[PDB]
Amino acid sequence: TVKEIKSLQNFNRIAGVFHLLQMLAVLALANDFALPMTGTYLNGPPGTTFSAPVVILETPVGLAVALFLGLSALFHFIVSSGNFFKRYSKNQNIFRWVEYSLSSSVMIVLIAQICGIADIVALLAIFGVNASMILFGWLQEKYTQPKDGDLLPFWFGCIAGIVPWIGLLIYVIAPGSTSDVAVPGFVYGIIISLFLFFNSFALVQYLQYKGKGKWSNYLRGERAYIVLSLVAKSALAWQIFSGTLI
Amino acid sequence: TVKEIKSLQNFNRIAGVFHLLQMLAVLALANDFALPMTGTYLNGPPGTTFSAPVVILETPVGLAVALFLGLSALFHFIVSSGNFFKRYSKNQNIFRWVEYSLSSSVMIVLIAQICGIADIVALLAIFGVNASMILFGWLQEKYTQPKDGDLLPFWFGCIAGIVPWIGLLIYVIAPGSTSDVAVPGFVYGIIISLFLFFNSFALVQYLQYKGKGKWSNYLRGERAYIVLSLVAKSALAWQIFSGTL
Ligand SMILES: *C/C=C(C)/C=C/C=C(C)/C=C/C1=C(C)CCCC1(C)C
Ligand SMILES: *C/C=C(C)/C=C/C=C(C)/C=C/C1=C(C)CCCC1(C)C
Ligand SMILES: CCCCCCCCCCCCCCCC(=O)O
Ligand SMILES: CCCCCCCCCCCCCCCC(=O)O
Repeated sequence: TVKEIKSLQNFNRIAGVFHLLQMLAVLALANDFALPMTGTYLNGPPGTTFSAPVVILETPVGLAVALFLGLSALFHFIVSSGNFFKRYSKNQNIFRWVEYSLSSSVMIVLIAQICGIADIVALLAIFGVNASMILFGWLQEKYTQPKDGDLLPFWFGCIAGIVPWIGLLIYVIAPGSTSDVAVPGFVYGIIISLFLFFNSFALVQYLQYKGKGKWSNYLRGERAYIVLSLVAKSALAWQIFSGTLI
Repeated sequence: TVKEIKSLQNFNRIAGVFHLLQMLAVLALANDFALPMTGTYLNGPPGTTFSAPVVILETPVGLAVALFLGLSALFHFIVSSGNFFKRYSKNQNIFRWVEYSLSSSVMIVLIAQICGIADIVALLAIFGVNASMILFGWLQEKYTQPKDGDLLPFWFGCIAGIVPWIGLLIYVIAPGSTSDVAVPGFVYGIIISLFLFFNSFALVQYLQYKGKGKWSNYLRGERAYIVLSLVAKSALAWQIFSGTL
C-alpha cells in the first residue's frame, strides 16, 4: 500500500539519522589507526626474484568506517523524499544496489586488512568481486519476478559473493603458517558476525523472490533490508572501534 | 540457417583440434617452470607486524597453459554434436560462457603471476571477478535481445572485467618502486596483446547486440568468438612458452 510507502519515507529518514549519529561519533572519538596496502614487485624474471614489500597506500580506519556509515546516511536521506516509490510509479530498488555496491565493498575491504590482507591487488579485486555480487542481485530484481526464472542472477551473486570470504578463511586458517600466526579474538567475532549478516542479506532476497506468504509483500523485504544495513554496519563499526583499542 | 549451423559443427570440431594440437605440443616441450602463490599472515593484531611470506602453492605453468587450451578443446568437441543448435531451432551460447568462465580465468591468473602477483587471495579474487565478467555477459544473452535494455549486464561485465587489468597496471607501473624493480619486455608484450584480445571479445558482444547490419547475423558473432578464443589463447600460450622456456 501507499500508506506503507509513506511509513518507509519516515523509516529511511530515521535509519539515516542513526547512521549519521554513529558516523559523527566515530569521527569524534576514533584514533589515527591505519592499515597498509602493499605491492611486492619483481626484481627480474617471474619465477626468480621479488623486491621487498613497499607500502603503496594506508587506510585511515576511522575515516573508512565513517565512510560506509556516511554512504548509508546519505542514501537514506535521498530516499526519504519518496524517490524510491517514484521509481516504482514487484518494486525494484536501485538506490539500495548502488548504496550496497559502495558500502559493502568498503567494509569487506576493511575486514580483509584486519585479517592481514595487505596486498593492494587483493583488496582491489575483493572490492570488485563484492561489487559484482551486489550487481548480480540488482540484475535478479531487474529482470525477474518472484518465479523460477530468478535463480541464475541470484546464484551468480552467491558465487561472486562467497569468494572474498574464502580469501579471509585462508588467512584465518593460514595454510602456510609456521606457528607464529595469531588471529585476535575480536577478529574472529568480526568475521563470524559479518558473515552471518551477509548470509541474511542473501536470505532476504531469496525469500522475497521465493514468495513465502509473509514475504509476498515486497515492502516487508525492503524494511528488512534497511534494518540489516543499519545493524550490520553498526555491528562492524563498533567492533572495529573496540578492537582498534584492544 | 541450419546449413550454417552444420558448418559451425565442423568449425568447432576444427577449432577444438587446433586447441588440442597446441595443447599436446606444450605438454611435449614445456619446462617444469612454476610460479608461487603466497600468504603474508599477521603475527598479531592488525597494526602490529607480519610473518614472513610463505609459498602455499606453486603453479606448474606448462600445465596451466595446457589447461586453458584443453578446456577449449573439450568444449568445442562437446558442442560439435549439435547441442547448441537448439537455440536457433539473437540466440544464446552457455557452452561459451561456461568455457570462458574457466579458461579465461586460468589465463588471467597466469598473467598476474607473470607480473609478480603472488598473493593467494589476490589471485583467488582476480579469478572470481573475471568469472563475474563472463557471468554478466551470460545474463546479457539470457534476458535481453537487440534493444536498449541489453546494455546493463554488458556494462556490469565491463566493470568487473577491467578490475584485473587495473591490478596488473599497478604492478607494471610499480608506484612504490625503489629503482631495483624491473619487468621483462616479453611481459609488456603479453599484457598489451591479450588486453586487446579481451577488448575485442566485448567489441563482438556489443556489435552483435547493438545490431550492426553485418553483425545482425548472430552466427557471424559466433564465428568471431571461435576465432578469438583460438587466437587469444594461442597468442598467450606461445608468448608464455617463449618466455618461460
Ligand atoms: C551496509 C550494507 C551491507 C553490508 C549490504 C550487504 C549486502 C549483501 C551482503 C547482499 C548480498 C546478496 C547476495 C549474497 C545474493 C545476491 C543478492 C544480494 C545482493 C542481496
Ligand atoms: C579464452 C577466452 C577468453 C579470453 C574470453 C574472454 C571474455 C571476455 C573478456 C568477455 C568480456 C565481457 C565484457 C567485458 C562485458 C560483459 C560481457 C562480456 C562477458 C562479453
Ligand atoms: C550510479 C553510481 C555512480 C557512483 C556515484 C553515485 C552517487 C549516488 C547517486 C544516487 C543514485 C540513486 C539512484 C538513482 C537512480 C537513477 O539513476 O535514475
Ligand atoms: C590440422 C588441419 C585441419 C584439421 C581438419 C579437421 C576436420 C574436422 C571436420 C570434419 C569434416 C567432416 C564433416 C562431416 C560433414 C561435412 O563435411 O559436411
